[PDB]
Amino acid sequence: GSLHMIDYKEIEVEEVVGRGAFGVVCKAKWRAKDVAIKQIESESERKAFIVELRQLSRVNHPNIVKLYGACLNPVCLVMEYAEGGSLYNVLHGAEPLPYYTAAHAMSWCLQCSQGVAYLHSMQPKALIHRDLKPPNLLLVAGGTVLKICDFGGSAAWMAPEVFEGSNYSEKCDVFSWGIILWEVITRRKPFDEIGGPAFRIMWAVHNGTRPPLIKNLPKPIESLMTRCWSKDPSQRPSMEEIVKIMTHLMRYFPGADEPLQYPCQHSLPPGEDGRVEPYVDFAEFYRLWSVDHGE
Ligand SMILES: Nc1ncc(-c2cnn(C3CCNCC3)c2)c2cc(-c3cccc4ccsc34)oc12
Repeated sequence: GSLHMIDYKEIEVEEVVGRGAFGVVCKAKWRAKDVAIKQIESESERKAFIVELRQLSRVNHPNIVKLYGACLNPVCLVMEYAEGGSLYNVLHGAEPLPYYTAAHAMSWCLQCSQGVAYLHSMQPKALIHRDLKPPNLLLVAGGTVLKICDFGGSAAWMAPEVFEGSNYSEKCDVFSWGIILWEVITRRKPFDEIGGPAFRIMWAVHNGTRPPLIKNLPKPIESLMTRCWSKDPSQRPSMEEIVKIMTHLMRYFPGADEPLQYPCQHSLPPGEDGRVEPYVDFAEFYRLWSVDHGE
């Protein structure tokens, strides 16, 4: 239907907690709850907030941040406080990082595709994310439930047709999603080795460069991953196809519901040979798979 009204004086604003694509997001409280709000940096970016609100009023899905309300006091949005921060932090952030498992890796990606597919299926016209990357993916329920935010995006995750200002579509989000699958399995910043300014990744990716292949990555996941990387957007699978495939694969990745609670001391062997090592472990997957099939 449509969104709630929340005057700014009812909100109890606390510290900043991750600047978005254009605005700025902060921790806050509202009516005996924990809440996160975003406000305009300058008045010049008022236009986007009006476009954002009409979209977010329509969206309602478990893998998308639940908007509570808004106002035009200092004009702001009011969301659910994701206790676990962004996925980017979990993967690459502060000194003590959480241990996670292959089950978590796939669960997150599955949940992300469920959200993106909800947006792709939207009527009367589809919503393309464009800016799809871990800093925009948030985690709740002890790191178990993943949620998307910020619609309407560094080069590392951008599909190559977006660089060249060409007639892109929903398939660019699929490319991004492919990169994230590599990122969570390996726990590596994609194209970190290239470095330099953004245009050097864009050149590299535009010429064919993709992240390295992962050692002992099951073929089913490898082919899905590499198909999402297709230079040709039409050769990439729909997000609805990815949701189906991932769902099926989750049978061989039990224990996704276990909260993150174990510390992790990680060297992460930098020596990029031909391939790289996964951070997660696929032994349990091969085991369970072998039980269903032959090998
Ligand atoms: N709704 C949110 N709740 C909590 C956090 C959050 C992020 N970090 N932390 C804490 C977690 C506990 N430890 C300290 C950091 C909480 C965040 C971050 C964002 C966000 C980031 C980038 C773009 C956009 C666009 C709309 S919302 C949003 O939204 C958040």
